[PDB]
Amino acid sequence: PHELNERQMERRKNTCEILLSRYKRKSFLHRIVTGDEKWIFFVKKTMLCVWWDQSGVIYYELLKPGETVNAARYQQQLINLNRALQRKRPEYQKRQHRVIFLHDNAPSHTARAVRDTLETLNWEVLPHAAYSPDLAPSDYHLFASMGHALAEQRFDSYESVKKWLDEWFAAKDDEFYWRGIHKLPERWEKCVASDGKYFE
Ligand SMILES: Cc1nnc(C(=O)NC(C)(C)c2nc(C(=O)NCc3ccc(F)cc3)c(O)c(=O)n2C)o1
Ligand SMILES: [Mn+2]
Ligand SMILES: [Mn+2]
Repeated sequence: PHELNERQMERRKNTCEILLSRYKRKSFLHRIVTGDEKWIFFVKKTMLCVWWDQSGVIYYELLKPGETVNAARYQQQLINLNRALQRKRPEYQKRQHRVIFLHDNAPSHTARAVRDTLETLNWEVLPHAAYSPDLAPSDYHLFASMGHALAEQRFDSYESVKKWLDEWFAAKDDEFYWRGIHKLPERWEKCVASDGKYFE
């Protein structure tokens, strides 16, 4: 979409080198939990806030129409996400494993109270470059598939959106979610080979 400047390409390329070199030393893809926000329009619009891993959607919220994510809201979301994670992913209840968290750096995602919450949860937060939805599984995989399916829908209500999302998420095979995460290394490689430009 955007015309990347030098600082932006540098940061993309450097981030991807770091993630890729880590990956080659010891793959960590199975420990990533990732998420992002997207507007869904009906009749007005509601923000979908969703988090997922290679096994499926862990937790989501659909905010009241017009409502936005601010710092306080994101902090509570992360807390609620962690409760869902304990219930749905045993490997993490048992603290056999540490969560690796991939989200973008929207201001609410980096505010002081949110940084504190992440420190306390003690999730590892992966680096992520500005203007890089091609590096964010929610964008290049989850919402890319969703957007096509949404384009046919004309939702009557907030309830219709929620129903549709429950159904849609659940109809995807485990393989869909796994592919979206495990696409990361190829994309990190492409980005390093483009010196940080966008790529096909
Ligand atoms: C940086 C920066 N500035 N604009 C952007 C950007 O990438 N915008 C566009 C609209 C492309 C975009 N954005 C977000 C997103 O969250 N943007 C909020 C945000 C703003 C600043 C910041 F540092 C990080 C995040 C998406 O999720 C997304 O899918 N897209 C497509 O990146
Ligand atoms: Mn975003
Ligand atoms: Mn996005």
